[PDB]
Amino acid sequence: ALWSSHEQMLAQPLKDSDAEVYDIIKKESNRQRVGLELIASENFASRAVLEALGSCLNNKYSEGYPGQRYYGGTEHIDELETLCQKRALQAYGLDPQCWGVNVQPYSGSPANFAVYTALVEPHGRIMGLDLPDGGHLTHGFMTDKKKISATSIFFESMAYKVNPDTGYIDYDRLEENARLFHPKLIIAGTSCYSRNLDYGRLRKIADENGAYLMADMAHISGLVVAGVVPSPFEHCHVVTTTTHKTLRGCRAGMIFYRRGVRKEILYNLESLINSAVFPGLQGGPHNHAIAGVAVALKQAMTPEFKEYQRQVVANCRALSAALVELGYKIVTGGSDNHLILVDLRSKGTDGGRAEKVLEACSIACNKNTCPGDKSALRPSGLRLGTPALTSRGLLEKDFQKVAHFIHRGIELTVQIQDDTGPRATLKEFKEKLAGDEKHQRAVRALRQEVESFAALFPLPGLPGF
Amino acid sequence: SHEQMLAQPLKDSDAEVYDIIKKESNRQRVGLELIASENFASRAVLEALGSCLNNKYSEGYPGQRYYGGTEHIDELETLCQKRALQAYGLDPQCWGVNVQPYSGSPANFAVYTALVEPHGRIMGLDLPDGGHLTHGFMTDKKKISATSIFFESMAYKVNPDTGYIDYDRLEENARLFHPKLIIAGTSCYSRNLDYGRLRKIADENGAYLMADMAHISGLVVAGVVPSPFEHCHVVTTTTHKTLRGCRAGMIFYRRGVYNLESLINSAVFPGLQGGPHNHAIAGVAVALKQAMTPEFKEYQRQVVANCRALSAALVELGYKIVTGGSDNHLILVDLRSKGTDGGRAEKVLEACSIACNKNTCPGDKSALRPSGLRLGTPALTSRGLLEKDFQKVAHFIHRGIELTVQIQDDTGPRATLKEFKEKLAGDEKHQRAVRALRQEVESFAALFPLPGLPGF
Amino acid sequence: WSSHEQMLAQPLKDSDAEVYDIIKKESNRQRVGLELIASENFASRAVLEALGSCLNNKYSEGYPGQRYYGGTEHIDELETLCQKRALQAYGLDPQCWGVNVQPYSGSPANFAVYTALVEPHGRIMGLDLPDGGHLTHGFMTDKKKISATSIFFESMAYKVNPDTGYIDYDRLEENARLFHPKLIIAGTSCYSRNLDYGRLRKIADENGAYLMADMAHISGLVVAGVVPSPFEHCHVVTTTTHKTLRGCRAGMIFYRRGVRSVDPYNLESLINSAVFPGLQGGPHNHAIAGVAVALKQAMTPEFKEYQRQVVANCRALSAALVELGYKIVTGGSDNHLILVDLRKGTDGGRAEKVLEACSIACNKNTCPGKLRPSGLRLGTPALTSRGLLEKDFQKVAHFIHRGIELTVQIQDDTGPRATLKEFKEDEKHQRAVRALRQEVESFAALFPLPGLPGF
Amino acid sequence: ALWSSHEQMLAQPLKDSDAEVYDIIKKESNRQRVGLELIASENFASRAVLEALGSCLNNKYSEGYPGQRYYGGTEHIDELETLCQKRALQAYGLDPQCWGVNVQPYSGSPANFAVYTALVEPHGRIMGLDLPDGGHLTHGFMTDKKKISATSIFFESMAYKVNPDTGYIDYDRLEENARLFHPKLIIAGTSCYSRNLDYGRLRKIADENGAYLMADMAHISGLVVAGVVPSPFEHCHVVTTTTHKTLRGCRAGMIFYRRGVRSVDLYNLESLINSAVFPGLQGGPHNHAIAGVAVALKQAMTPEFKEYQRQVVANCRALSAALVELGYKIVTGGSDNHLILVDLRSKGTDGGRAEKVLEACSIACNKNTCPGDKSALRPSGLRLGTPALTSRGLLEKDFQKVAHFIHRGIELTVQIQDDTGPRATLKEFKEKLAGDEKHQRAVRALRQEVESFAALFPLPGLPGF
Ligand SMILES: Nc1nc2c(c(=O)[nH]1)N(C=O)[C@@H](CNc1ccc(C(=O)N[C@@H](CCC(=O)N[C@@H](CCC(=O)N[C@@H](CCC(=O)O)C(=O)O)C(=O)O)C(=O)O)cc1)CN2
Ligand SMILES: Nc1nc2c(c(=O)[nH]1)N(C=O)[C@@H](CNc1ccc(C(=O)N[C@@H](CCC(=O)N[C@@H](CCC(=O)N[C@@H](CCC(=O)O)C(=O)O)C(=O)O)C(=O)O)cc1)CN2
Ligand SMILES: *[C@H](NCC(=O)O)c1c(COP(=O)(O)O)cnc(C)c1O
Ligand SMILES: *Cc1c(COP(=O)(O)O)cnc(C)c1O
Ligand SMILES: *Cc1c(COP(=O)(O)O)cnc(C)c1O
Repeated sequence: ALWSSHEQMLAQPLKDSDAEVYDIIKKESNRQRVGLELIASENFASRAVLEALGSCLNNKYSEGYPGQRYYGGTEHIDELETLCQKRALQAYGLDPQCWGVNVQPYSGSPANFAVYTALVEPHGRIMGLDLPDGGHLTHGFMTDKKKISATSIFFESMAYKVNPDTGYIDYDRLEENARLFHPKLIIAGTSCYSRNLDYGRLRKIADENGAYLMADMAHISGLVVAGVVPSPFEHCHVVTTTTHKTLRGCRAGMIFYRRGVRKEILYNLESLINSAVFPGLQGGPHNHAIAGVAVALKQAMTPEFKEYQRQVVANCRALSAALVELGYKIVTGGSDNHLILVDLRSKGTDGGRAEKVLEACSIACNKNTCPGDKSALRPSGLRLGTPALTSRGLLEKDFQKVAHFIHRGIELTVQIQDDTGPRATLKEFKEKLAGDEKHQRAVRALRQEVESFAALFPLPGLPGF
Repeated sequence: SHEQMLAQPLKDSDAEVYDIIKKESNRQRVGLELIASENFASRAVLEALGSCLNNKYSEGYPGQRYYGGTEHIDELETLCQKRALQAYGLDPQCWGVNVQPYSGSPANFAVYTALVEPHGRIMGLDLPDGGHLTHGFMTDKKKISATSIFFESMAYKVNPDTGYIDYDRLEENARLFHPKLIIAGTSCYSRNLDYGRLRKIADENGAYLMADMAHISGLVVAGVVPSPFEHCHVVTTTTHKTLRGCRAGMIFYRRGVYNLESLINSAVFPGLQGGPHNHAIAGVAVALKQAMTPEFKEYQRQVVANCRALSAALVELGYKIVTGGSDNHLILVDLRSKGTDGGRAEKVLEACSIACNKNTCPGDKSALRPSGLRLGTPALTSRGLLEKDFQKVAHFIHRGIELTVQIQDDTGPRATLKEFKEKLAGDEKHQRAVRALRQEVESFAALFPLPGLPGF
Repeated sequence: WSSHEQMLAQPLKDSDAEVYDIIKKESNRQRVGLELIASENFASRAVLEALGSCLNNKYSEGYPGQRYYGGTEHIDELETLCQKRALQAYGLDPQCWGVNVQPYSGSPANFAVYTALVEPHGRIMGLDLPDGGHLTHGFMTDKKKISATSIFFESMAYKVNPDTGYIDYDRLEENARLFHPKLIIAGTSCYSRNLDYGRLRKIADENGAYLMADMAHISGLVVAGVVPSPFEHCHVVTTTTHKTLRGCRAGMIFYRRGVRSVDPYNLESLINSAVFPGLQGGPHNHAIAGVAVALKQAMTPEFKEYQRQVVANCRALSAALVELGYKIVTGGSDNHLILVDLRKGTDGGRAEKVLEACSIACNKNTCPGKLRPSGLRLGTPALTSRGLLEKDFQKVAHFIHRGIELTVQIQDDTGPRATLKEFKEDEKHQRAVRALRQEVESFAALFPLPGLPGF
Repeated sequence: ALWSSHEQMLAQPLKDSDAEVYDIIKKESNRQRVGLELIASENFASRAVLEALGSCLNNKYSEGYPGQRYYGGTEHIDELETLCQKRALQAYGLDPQCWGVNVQPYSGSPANFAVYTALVEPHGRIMGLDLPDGGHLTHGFMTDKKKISATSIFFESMAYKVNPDTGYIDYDRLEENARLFHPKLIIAGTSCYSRNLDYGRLRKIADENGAYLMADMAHISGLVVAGVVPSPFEHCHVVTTTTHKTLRGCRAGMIFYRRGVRSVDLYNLESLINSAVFPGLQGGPHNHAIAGVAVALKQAMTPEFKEYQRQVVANCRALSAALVELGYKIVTGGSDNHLILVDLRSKGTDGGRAEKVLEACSIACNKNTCPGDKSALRPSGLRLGTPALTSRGLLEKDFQKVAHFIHRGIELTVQIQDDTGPRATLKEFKEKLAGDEKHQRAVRALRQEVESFAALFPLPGLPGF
């Protein structure tokens, strides 16, 4: 009686099949185009990458690995996953006899948890940079009464902090505490840290306690491939990372691991990690995303990419320099990478407040706590990254105009705080910011300008989509 | 290097990947895709996956985000939840839903974390009886599944003489094990589950009754099988398979009197996941809207019609169908009913371009000799195949099996089936037959449309 | 203040009149009563004499040959001697069996074995409590875990057929395939029958699990060969040193030595390491001494006859209550005890209280499926150590019988909403309680009370 | 067998029922009489106590508690357990409105484990003084590859150390680490520490992390009752202890706990601790031992006992002073209690060697590492306690002659180490002490004068057995 319209329902372009969702995608693209994206974890994926996501690769189930699958008809997915692993090892200049890699993790958090499952039995001890000091949830997060992060729930985690007076990680206190905590694995990775990680030192600390040194290069993965920051692959046993962010691919994760001699006493990391990801934690691999990651890896090895990362770091340096010239304090004085933590205290306000004033001006960036911050209830900083805007073509001069936009945003934030009063609440702040001509007026002007400037730049991706 | 490759198309930026995708699209077109868990996503859905939604981080939930600029992602995730609850005819005052799970397995593990603390006891169908890894799975050594590592799982089996679940033995064993949660869901079970009974057993032990409708999610939306939302406290599911969307998962939960919402939500984040995959959420949304169309409803009826026809055909051809038949989209064929196993069959059928996988089957020689083949109809039905067509498919599979009992008898009974794969290889005689059959199968499958983008 | 040396020497009778009276009042209580609690016995004078030796003063952490303190020469003779006698008493070969005699009690011994062979969260399988299992074999509810074995380990129980009172070895065999136990327990606290160790062994091997026997209740029966030995099939056998072995309170852990499935057993190191530096501290040498003394007495002919008599009495008692129309689970017993199903129209919950008021000691048992104990467990070791024979145990059966008539009596006068109420016996009852108590105590005083004089 | 032989076997005095054993006992008593017992954990139980152990109380099964038993006929055991709890709460000057106590623990280690089980679920975090610094196994013990103490096996333990330069506990580092470890319970108790514990400071640290402060007064329990050292019952939520050692009772343990309002409202320790001991971990109580503990408690409240404890501390002060006058170094310079940790390094040897030379001279005492000691194997010190010998009546003068005996012991230990050859060690040392004349003749001489003097003092007990 039917089955006639059915064929086309599964054939029409998104625009007609569902106007609502399509309308949402179009307003998102406009939003991304006129705004100044400064969130350190954001970037814009190339057309080639996005083009792969929508392929028929979405349809195939390939549980297992090349050579050892559970389904039939994986010949092409096998070339794909294999090809992707080749490029992944290549992109980071790794030798196949000394390194192996898994490309099925669904995202960044899944990769980390998989490595914990494979090498750290349940309740095994894990050590990672404390959250308020730039750490990531997946590195463990708990309070004096509740285990929040799943890494803290299924395992025993204890954090190491950074020196409150330098913003640097306290390798000395980590070394000492590792002897009392007996970690099975130590994490070398940050989410809001503007400096390089002393992997060499961390490696010795691990070896002293027989622990594994796992690096989480999610934020600097792209910087590493381009050689603008030391590689973690020269000290760590395992390296996990997201494939988006500075690597500029689609969302997914990878787990790199050592192979060979640690021929007396060998690395049995491959078997574990692989079994952990499957049949351990994941099910069918998302081949379409694996393709996207593959495409990204190939672009990542081009000189244009190395060029891009070069510029990403230069821009952070210009931004970092301009805000300083304007009197803003930068945690640890500056950066070695794509981001910087601005301690808004030097201006008499917090990132909790600036977060809002700036967002209303189409300048995206998120609040974050600086060393010593009394409460996470009122974070003294703002994290700023350059990958996104640099993928847009902005150069040093441009980022200097950005620093000024951000600056004005902070002044309004302070101007408004003058009214609310010191003891004023955060709810009261948004209230006063939301209901006041003097302010709303300024917000209309700033926003206008910020957007005007953004509109002057291209926006990578499926054309206006 | 003032070059901007951020725009050059895939066909130019990466010919290698481009080829693999082209070769995969042709492979999918000329083959008879019978794997029960596969389907072909619509073009609209795939289109969404490549949108700019890929670029936004929106950790948390609408109303409660950690980032700024989520106005549109909020409208999306919210829209998706509306459609999810709608598709299954659920009342928002009684049901809530989380649409951030990255896949099917992540969704289950999230529910376990939220409702079953570590080491909590879970009960699910034993895998060899059609259960899924994520429902727990272990041995006398390295527990394969993570659900079996961070939790204490004990399985319930199906009657070996009927292929049916032994709800009686589960009821008794639940009194000794004290499960905190019981799973109602299958990966290879041709029948409807007695949710009502499973509900009565959960309550008897204060346990939660979690349904995993991943395999019949599409069947359920179109009302071709009873709904699990009628008895269960929680229902999780993939968004692909019979729902025909992109890969992702969802978690439905009860609201009223009951704080499953808080836990589940906190479990997915900041518990187990990070940034939501908005582009995939969009894809699931698009699929949900198509799932509520009449065209979808008929498609599902057809999917089930085809399964019966196929089942019937293989039966008329003397093949053993576990429990005699099916109420859904799949059937477990008991090999050995022709004198062979799905272990080798999967390999030859595969060489003939007929895709389907072997399956543990009730007890059998577990992993050593899967006395069965699982066959599903969603994928081919999305292609338009009707009963008559599936009748011809049954014959193609049949011939595949005859060519299997063949190479087997021609293979030493010591069965170095780890070379059988090699005896299929090179041996021009079998490779000859493989081609003869493969030819006919591809000619026949090309007669039907391949959903998705163009020849991409 | 200018003394103290006086105090250290003064007899307890002077130093503590309160405790002394308690001891005397407890000794008289034990003398005039009919002790039927299956887990109770009367230690000999020799044993009790050892408990008060100077052995109480030495710390000897570790083992003979490998101590952490100095001056253990004599404690080393002791522990070693005790181990020799322990293996001997059960006719075991040192090349095949080894033993650890430091466990503080029965429950500590089991927990030590679990810790040594079953890492945390390891699965253990044991007889369900209501079916005669012991707490230490795991015990939990739909809601919470009551036993530590159930808290630091994942336990699943196996039940006894509700229609026969017999263990369902079939359902255990099947369930063991789904649960994957790392260790299965062969032992009971209230089961009148012999366990099928051979079958239990065939089931452990099928799952690669260990077969641990808990012979606490029949330890004495085993030494005298009045019941099959668990050392014929089990990898490990734990046990109390009191109960039917008639020693002081303490536990032991026997283990296999040699090769399990060699083809070109290290239970010793593990268990030993588990007891120390694992779970315990300083051994209780004075108690080890008391266990040694009891083991030597356990190998005498006088002990063997005693055990035969213990079983003879149980049969007689069982038979008598049967002829009295009482329900004995599984119809009878192969050992020292029997589970009486008070159905007579009452329960062991209230029975225990009245019989207790009549000076007939025995506790309520959790018969096969209700906080509402349905039966009464009765043991003969204690009274038999007193010299009672069949004829005497026949008169005991009647004393108990009358006790039940006075019980099943107040239950009609009761609520039926019993509870703290029923714990009221009015004089119409107190008078009877006294009439029966007299008759019991007078008969009870016809027999010798082993051990040191109650004064 | 004639039931008269059976009835008599159960009636014969030990001397006749078992010769081997009765003979062992007799040789042990002789040994204890002629030797100088200096091991800090050793003491001599009174006759009254031992007399209680052998009572018929051995026979009764009384699972549960007074008022709520599982067996019938506990009338007298109920007076006993109740009586014992009254005295336990009394001896320490505790008010029943604020404190309760369980007297069924079989020993010291069982009491601690019971408290962990009741208040700290499995894998809960526990913090205790590191073993090498004077901690006890039950407070947790593990290495960088294996959990040894059961406390470390069924729970997550992390230790807090003492300052290597003072021998004092580092309350500052504990405070800091507690914030990263999030302990659920902190242990205030030592096995080899000559100083008082800052319970008030530890209590604040617990409260800062919502943790319970558990004190383990096994070593100073008797000192506390007599008030010669501050009481732990002033700051701790729970106090566990052995009943032997300085309390001079039979082997057993007790668990004291708070009752009433913690600050909430209230304290919920009673139900848990009691449920943990049973049906949790233990079975039938050892009533005969509970009686012994009761008798000891009554003696513990006499003025003779308080007199004894003062003398115990006075003797440690004389002994400590004498060894110092002879040039021996005492960790932390001295002691506030019954023991002292001598750092044999000042003489060029170790407690591993002195342990043996001194034991062969009938002078009992055990080796023990001193702060900083280069990873055990060769522990620098010797622990020395005075309870045992003081219960024997030794006074200041006497303990000065002991110091001299010990001194000579060390010289021999070094005279032979002179033949040793610095590098040649361990198994070789003993081979020389027990293999060449001059020394043996030296040992025979010393030993003799040691035993003679020892035979000049009484020996608490059954007057011979
Ligand atoms: N009912 C049902 N069907 C389903 C699923 C499901 O969850 N349930 N799946 C989900 O949606 C897919 C299958 N997924 C599975 C993935 C892993 C394991 C598993 O048992 N894992 C172990 C042991 C297997 C094992 O090692 N196998 C044998 C033979 C080797 C092997 O690969 N065997 C093949 C061929 C079988 C044969 O002919 O021997 C096999 O399929 O088992 C061994 O001892 O080494 C592992 O090591 O990964 C099982 C099923 C498809 N069909
Ligand atoms: N087969 C057998 N017989 C044996 C033993 C054995 O191990 N096995 N024993 C060894 O050699 C002795 C008995 N020892 C026992 C010790 C504890 C429990 C027990 O069930 N444990 C807890 C449960 C509490 C419990 O879970 N509480 C519930 C209510 C259940 C319950 O029974 N309620 C009341 C009792 C009824 C009443 O008076 O109201 C209660 O206060 O516990 C809760 O509300 O939290 C207890 O305290 O009774 C049973 C027997 C003698 N006979
Ligand atoms: C006992 N002493 C050990 C020592 O160092 O000499 C002890 C105990 C254990 O008691 P036990 O009867 O179980 O052997 C527990 N806790 C402490 C602090 C000490 O000191
Ligand atoms: C396929 C399936 C899953 C898991 O799906 P993935 O996204 O591949 O993890 C979960 N449950 C059931 C019942 C399934 O059939
Ligand atoms: C009595 C008994 C125990 C425990 O003995 P306790 O010394 O009181 O802890 C253990 N197991 C069984 C089978 C028992 O009968």
